[PDB]
Amino acid sequence: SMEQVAMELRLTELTRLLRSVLDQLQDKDPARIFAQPVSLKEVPDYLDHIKHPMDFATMRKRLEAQGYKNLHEFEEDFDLIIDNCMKYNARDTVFYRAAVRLRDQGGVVLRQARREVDSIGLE
Ligand SMILES: CNc1cc2c(cc1[N+](=O)[O-])n(C)c(=O)n2C
Repeated sequence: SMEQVAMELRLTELTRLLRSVLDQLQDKDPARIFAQPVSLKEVPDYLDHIKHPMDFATMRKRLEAQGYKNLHEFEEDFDLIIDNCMKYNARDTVFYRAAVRLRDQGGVVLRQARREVDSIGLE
């Protein structure tokens, strides 16, 4: 149906916007601390602590499968990256502090993204 095609176009447009957002967020992580899943070789007990691991590569895979239906779902995964890190690592660590900085700098990007999704009507 034409309605189905229209819905699919909207999702493709949302995916394009979220791709730009993801690239911008990842730019705020120049150390690439959040680029890949936390290694279970370097951190053997990680899954005893963190029940829902997340990272930018995993988000990008979901993104390109058009697996984010709205901005909220995308933000939930971004928040997991940050929140997991601030639980596993102590305040004095380079890991915790990277998550704080990514959260702060990312908030700016996500604030305008919400405005764009609403205004253009992508969900
Ligand atoms: C980039 N590498 C990395 C990233 C981590 C991490 C451990 C490593 N590691 O290599 O051992 N932990 C515990 C963590 O929370 N993050 C975000």
